[PDB]
Amino acid sequence: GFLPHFQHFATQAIHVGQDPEQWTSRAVVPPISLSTTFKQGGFNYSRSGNPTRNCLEKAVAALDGAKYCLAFASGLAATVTITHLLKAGDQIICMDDVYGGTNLYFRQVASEFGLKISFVDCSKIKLLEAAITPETKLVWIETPTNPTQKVIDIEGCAHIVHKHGDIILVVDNTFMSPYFQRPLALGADISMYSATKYMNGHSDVVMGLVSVNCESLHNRLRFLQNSLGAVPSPIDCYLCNRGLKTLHVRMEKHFKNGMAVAQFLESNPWVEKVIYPGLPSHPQHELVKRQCTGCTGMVTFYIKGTLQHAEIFLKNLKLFTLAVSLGGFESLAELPAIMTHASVKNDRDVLGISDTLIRLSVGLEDEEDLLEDLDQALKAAHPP
Amino acid sequence: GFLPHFQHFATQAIHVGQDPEQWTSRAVVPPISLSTTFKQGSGFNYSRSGNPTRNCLEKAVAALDGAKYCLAFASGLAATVTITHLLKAGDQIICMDDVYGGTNLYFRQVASEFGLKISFVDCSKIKLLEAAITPETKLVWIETPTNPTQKVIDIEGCAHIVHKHGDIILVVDNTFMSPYFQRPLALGADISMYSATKYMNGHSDVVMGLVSVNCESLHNRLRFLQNSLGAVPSPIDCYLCNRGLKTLHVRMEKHFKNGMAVAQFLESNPWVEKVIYPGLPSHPQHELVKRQCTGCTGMVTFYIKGTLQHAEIFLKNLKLFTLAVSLGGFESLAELPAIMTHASVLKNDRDVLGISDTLIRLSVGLEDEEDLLEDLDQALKAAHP
Amino acid sequence: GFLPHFQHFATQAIHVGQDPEQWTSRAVVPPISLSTTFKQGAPGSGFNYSRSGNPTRNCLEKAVAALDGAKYCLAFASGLAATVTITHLLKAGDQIICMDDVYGGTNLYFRQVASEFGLKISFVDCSKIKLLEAAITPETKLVWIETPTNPTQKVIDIEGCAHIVHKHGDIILVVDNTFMSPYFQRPLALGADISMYSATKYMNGHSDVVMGLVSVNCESLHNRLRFLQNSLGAVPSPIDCYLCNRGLKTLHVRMEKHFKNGMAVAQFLESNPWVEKVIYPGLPSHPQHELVKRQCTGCTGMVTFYIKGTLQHAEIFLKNLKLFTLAVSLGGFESLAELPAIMTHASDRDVLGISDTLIRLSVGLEDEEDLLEDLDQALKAAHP
Amino acid sequence: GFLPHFQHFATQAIHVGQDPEQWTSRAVVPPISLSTTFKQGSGFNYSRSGNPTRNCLEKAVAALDGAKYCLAFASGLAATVTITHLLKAGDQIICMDDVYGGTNLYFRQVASEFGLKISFVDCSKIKLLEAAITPETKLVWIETPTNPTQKVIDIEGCAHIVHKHGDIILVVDNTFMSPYFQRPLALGADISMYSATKYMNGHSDVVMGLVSVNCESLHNRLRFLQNSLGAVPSPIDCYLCNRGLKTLHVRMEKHFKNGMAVAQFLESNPWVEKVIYPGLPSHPQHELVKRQCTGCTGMVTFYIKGTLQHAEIFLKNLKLFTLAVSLGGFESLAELPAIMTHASVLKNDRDVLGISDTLIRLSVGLEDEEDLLEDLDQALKAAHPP
Ligand SMILES: *[C@H](N[C@@H](CCSC)C(=O)O)c1c(COP(=O)(O)O)cnc(C)c1O
Ligand code: MET
Repeated sequence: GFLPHFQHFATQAIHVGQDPEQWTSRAVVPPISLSTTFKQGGFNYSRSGNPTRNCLEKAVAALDGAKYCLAFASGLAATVTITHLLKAGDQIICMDDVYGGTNLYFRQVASEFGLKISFVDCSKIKLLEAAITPETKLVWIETPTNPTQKVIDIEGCAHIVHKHGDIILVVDNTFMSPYFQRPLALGADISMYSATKYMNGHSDVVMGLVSVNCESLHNRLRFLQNSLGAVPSPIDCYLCNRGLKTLHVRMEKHFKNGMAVAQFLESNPWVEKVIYPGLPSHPQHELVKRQCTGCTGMVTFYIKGTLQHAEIFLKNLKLFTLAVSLGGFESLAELPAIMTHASVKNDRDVLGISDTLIRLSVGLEDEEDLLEDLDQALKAAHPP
Repeated sequence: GFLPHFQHFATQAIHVGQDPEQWTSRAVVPPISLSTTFKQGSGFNYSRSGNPTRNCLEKAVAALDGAKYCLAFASGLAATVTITHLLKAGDQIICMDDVYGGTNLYFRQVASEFGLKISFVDCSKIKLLEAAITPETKLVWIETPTNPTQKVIDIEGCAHIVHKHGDIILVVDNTFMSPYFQRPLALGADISMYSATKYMNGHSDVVMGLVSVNCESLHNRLRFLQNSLGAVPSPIDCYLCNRGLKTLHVRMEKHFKNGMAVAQFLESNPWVEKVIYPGLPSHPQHELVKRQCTGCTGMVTFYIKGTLQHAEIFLKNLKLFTLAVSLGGFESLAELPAIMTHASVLKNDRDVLGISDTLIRLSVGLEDEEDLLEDLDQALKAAHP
Repeated sequence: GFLPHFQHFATQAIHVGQDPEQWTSRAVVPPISLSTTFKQGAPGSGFNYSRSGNPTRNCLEKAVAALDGAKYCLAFASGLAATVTITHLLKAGDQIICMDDVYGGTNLYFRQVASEFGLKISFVDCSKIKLLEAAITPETKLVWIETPTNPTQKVIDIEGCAHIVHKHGDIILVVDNTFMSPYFQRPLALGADISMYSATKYMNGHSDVVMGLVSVNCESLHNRLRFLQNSLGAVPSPIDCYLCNRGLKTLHVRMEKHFKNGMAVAQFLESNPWVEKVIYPGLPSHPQHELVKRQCTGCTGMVTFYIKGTLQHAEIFLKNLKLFTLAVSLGGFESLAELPAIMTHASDRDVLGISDTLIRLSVGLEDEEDLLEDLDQALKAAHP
Repeated sequence: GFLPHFQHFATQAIHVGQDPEQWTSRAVVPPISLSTTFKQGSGFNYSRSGNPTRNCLEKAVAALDGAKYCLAFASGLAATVTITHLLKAGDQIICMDDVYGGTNLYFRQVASEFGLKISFVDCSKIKLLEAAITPETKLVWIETPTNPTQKVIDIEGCAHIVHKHGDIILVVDNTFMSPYFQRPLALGADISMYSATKYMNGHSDVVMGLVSVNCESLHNRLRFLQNSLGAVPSPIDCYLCNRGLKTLHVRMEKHFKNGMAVAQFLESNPWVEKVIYPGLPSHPQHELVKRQCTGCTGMVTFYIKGTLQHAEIFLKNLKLFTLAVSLGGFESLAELPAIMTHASVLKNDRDVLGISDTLIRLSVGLEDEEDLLEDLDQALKAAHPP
């Protein structure tokens, strides 16, 4: 009962921006144009625009259902560039469980330059409307959140935010990818990604992506892409565009493997709790089906016992690799308390990042091998 | 009578950061590590925070600058934006009046929107600079020689004045000279910054910024902002820039020889109004250039005789110089700053700075000297038959 | 009723050769080592020269070997370079038996080049038991077969061929496995001595690497091939090795999609009133369909068919394709179409069945319904 | 008193093949086209047969060789193997007696298995070359200077002798000199061949071969074998090599200056038995070098005094020179050919050629001269303390 799959997604991922008539050679794959500058006697300077990045941006825009897309050197760089749309005296409302890097940037950096940052549980209408002031210019939401996967009603959020006037709604769509969730179709003003994760999907490109429909909002972002210069390499653009060509077949396998991993973990006697949007046990599972076409490979769970049991489990994994990041073809496992949020503690506790919290990025390996790896590692821990 | 060349520069450019013992394979050239993440269970954890190929580049650039530390960024502008994030609302920035257009545009139209106060002053003179310094001043941004009129600033004199007033950061954008010819950190600057897009990489195929620093606390704050703002370069671009660094010494020497020859030809040409080249005795700060530099680059600025259209006729008659923006590559480029690069500086400021309708900026490349002179010769005769 | 899918294929494609412990950084993705040379003889046996061996190529070769069910694999600069290197295993006076309808480049090399250096070349229809064994002489040292053939997709009983060849002693059987990929067919498990690929096609799968691959089990045969890899030097770039190894990580989900799209296209074409004949191994109408099911786990996206009418109708159809792109090569994510008479086999040849109405499709990963519509409207343009 | 430097070399290395008008974007640097195939209707059809980035490189190298055509290959050895496929069973190949070990091994152990007869001749005395030519001779393969003893061959004299015997191809492996210092095609050679892995790319990060030719029929035969045998380079490698070419002139001049200083330091060093450097007056063909070359490279060969023990102590004590094979990069390398790069040459031919236990080959890089001399000084003193 998910939202129907987006039409022409695979076709557009392979063809949009890739027109061979763009090149004198009529190459079916766009060349990698490294050149920093161009003869005048189109393009003038690589930072302002270059063929390989433009092809990628055009492709991503179609996959987001957007008119425009802007590529950046990283997801955080995309976040920083979006925030430069504002001015001193503006207010930002940010979700209380956003990605750690987003939280850190708003709290310790953006707040230094006349921007007021308010962290709100945007799952509650009373708290979001109470936080909106005439100074509110930006609402930053992520869904599902990293790493506890709280889910936000995007269209409900947009309705609340957009009756208050001149407010931009950003959805960090990193966990879902545009194959499973289209925030712009749901009322968001900006669909933002860490392409470092699923979009590229091959664990070899750091990149951010920002898709938009509004004309003035696009021009303001395009100005900051060139003027701040947090631009991606044309080679990274090529590699990310290459990764996009398999996004549909990758994400479907992430869905299949992720669901199987989540169901196996939830029935495992050494697992205390599982958080996976595809499971009926997820508190927002019905909302997930209303606003998504499927689910990703990110599976979050709590192991029974203590930190010692989480450590024994993690150290006995042989296929899941103990590492940060996510969204690649390879399965990863991570303990957020020691690996990402090691500096955070009191905010950990309200957000549930405990000693037994484990986040899995379920990859594309054979399902039976992933389940077996989890099975033997959990038996090694065998907590009470 | 230039400063003696920096000792061991070529040796360090080829070897620093490149130690084969870093790799299990003992590869003589560092591998390109694209991996975004690293197995744990010590060293690296996430590519944006640090990765082998970038760290090798940063170590090499730091040595070339005489620096303890270096940070690589996605572009020169990204390096500028990251440096400016060191400050806070209420701080003042002093910027050189003749600066790269993108630097001027960023400070004037973006940074000023976030509680930062911006003052543009001619930092070649002390009366105007000290009049601009306020208790809120936290950053002084200079370029020398400036882009594009190539005004030269006494770096050590500027640093001494800036460092009397307490906790103020002096950045020298050293893009035009490269660390082979000028070491701002040896002259008292706090930061030596580059658009590595130009000479550092030198091959017109990498957009990148570089920031070298000595102060420990300044490095820790910049390193925090490199990871937290995420304006990081591709590991492949890092490899390509580090590859370009291996020929920086022989490239810059050829830029110097070709640049000097072009400047002398232009200065004796009957169709050239004025030449601005730090290597010529006619440059107003030539003696200062010899005291703070070991040589000069291929950037040649001159004013053509006649009007705006004579400058255009000259530019469109070139057959070896290519009409394009950017600089510092192996290929010779020509450009009219008023309409092409510093078109983002307001017109009133460009007239005060001498960025007129006849000012032309050359990036003299590594081609045969005779071919470059002949291209300039025939193009100038076409503009004035 | 196909062969069961090869176990652990997806897991091995992602993990074999990719061990993070190989690198001091413990990178989860192998770095690209461009270095031509390596420091020797330091205190405390390693690589010495890139052509002889380098980390990125060695990682690729180990991955491909596992995917082929092989002990060893050697990578080359192209599929043809792999073919030429294999032929250098022989000496003047040896005989080569080659299939009468191999890939044109294979045919051209044997006929016009190899025959000039003391090698006797015999072209035999290896689909016939008595024709193959009658051609074998005491001088026969190499039997080269391709299945299915390019482009008419004739299918050869690999195990039957190997059994017949290996009764006669010291003869090498090579199977060019380009059309099927190791995901759908394992010639070494069926008795072949060498499984050879143009990785330019499915193996890389992203139309941006030219490469050959050679997998083998026999120890002496591997040492002889390894000597020729270094001594002839037709080696691939380490960057290309990285790109091909990257493409391997999605081979299973790509090939599964090629199978599903290819089956739908082939089935659609066979019921189309303007198609004379369809040749697709997955269809029951294929003359060796039961044999395909016995020696393969599935089928690829290569669909061969004959259009009704004349050469002009074939041209009108190809001209009207909007999604399929008119170009040579195959095995990429994008759909391609080709008329072998004008494009590849131009320099009768009806004896092999490449007529004016022969069209070869490489069905890509686009949305199935978009591909079927493209074929439908293009076929209606011909014969209106 | 060398030949005058070739006119427009630097200009052409930077501009030939790099015309921005080739690309719709007008990029000043040619894009890297990885695409294996091309949409059909007027140029490319399949990457192995030809692709934009490789074609740009080939045009650039051709101009630098003073040639009409150039063909790029996956390695220097692949270029050698492709050239040899021009022949047929029954043909004879004459090869210089001192060549790169891999060249020697390929002809001796592989090409000889396919009806080709291989003769190793000291072509430095072109009297022995004329005695070796038979009606079956179709290919004469020389290197000058040779790897690693750096014997020098009169290319023009060699070409005159080879070409009066009719239809014989003369190849000069120009790897050690690069086209900046030597143009074999201008001296009568039919083919100028390189391991671009060395000086041409110059950055120790590309394995590649290059083949430049003027003859029309010879080019068509080579172009056919480039496509039909498929030993082609990656378009990315082509881009990297073309990038390296843009500094070839300034690199080679520094190799010349550093190589001369290293060679002079070694020759006056009391612990060095003999130095072989084409730029030194002591080189037996030094005057011939000045008549067919515009300068000299960084390859310096010498014999250390003493025994194998001293050669090992010297090599293990170097701090800047890296003990490794290959050459022509920005970094200085040192190597013992008898055990490392010419261990594949039979021991008997090794002693006859002077590839002994005390023979050391240096690839002098672009580091600061005084640092290079210091490293050699202390390492030689480690083998022979004062
Ligand atoms: C390259 N010779 C190198 C290779 C080292 S192998 C132990 C050396 O150090 O001597 C070379 C070649 C071969 O070209 P490739 O690109 O295939 O390596 C050919 N000709 C000469 C003169 C060489 O030096
Ligand atoms: C530890 S810095 C990188 C964090 C990474 N994006 C993650 O959430 O796993």
